[PDB]
Amino acid sequence: GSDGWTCAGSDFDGDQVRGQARHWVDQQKTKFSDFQTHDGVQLCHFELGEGNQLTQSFTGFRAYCDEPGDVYNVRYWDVSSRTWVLCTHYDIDF
Repeated sequence: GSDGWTCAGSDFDGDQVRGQARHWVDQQKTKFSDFQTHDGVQLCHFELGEGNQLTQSFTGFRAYCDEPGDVYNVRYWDVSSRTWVLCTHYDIDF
């Protein structure tokens, strides 16, 4: 199995996103977001780098975690709409 997110034209590998998340949670340096899960839990985000790259700077992509640290969703910044748009999670089973 493999998984990931598709953000309009950009692909992110699930394990790579989760690796970044593990780091920022461990660091206690996720950031308060304006978004919540479907269950009402407040999400914190980090700036999502390409590959395994770790960054605190805007990339146009954010991943969102709950307090236990799990990645819930990924968004991309849409310049035309001036909003953070949900990316689509995909799961591939072989």
